[PDB]
Amino acid sequence: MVNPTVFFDIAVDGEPLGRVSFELFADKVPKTAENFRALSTGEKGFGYKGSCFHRIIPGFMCQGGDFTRHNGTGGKSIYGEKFEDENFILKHTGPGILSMANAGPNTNGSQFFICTAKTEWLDGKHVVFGKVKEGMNIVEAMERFGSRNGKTSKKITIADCGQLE
Ligand SMILES: CCCN(Cc1ccc(N)cc1)C(=O)NCC(=O)OCC
Repeated sequence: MVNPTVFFDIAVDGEPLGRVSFELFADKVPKTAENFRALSTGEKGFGYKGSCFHRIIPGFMCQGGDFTRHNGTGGKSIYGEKFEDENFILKHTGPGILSMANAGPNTNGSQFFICTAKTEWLDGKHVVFGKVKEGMNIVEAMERFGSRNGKTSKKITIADCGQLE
């Protein structure tokens, strides 16, 4: 019944910054929520722990989840390399929205982004599946290490991640 919660412990050039937690909307997008949850716990033997936010654009979003190529060209889901767009019920309404990155229709893997602005033009193209619950202040701190082209000025990593009770 209850939507699961996951956390990321963020580091900046290896130095701890803080925690971001997310509510995953399993009630509306169970398949997509389950992929992110499982990648966050690492229970399939692969996932987000140790990966980086490779693209951060202030006033837009923070993108991560590429644990196979580390640069925005890789990643894989718990269902295989790719899976379908589950639905587009939820919209990109503002800062804190958690949504899947993709390379065309039905190409979800492991890459995701956290919005730092309303990104309405992505509605119906990227599957929204969660939101920041606590630590939007930490997301805003991460965002300051981005740039217009997305290259980060320090290495922004998920030092630890998992599921909260
Ligand atoms: C041709 C670029 C596709 N990629 C990289 C990507 C590669 C594989 C997967 N599974 C997801 C994204 C993208 O990052 N596309 C843009 C995007 O998703 O932005 C969200 C705000």
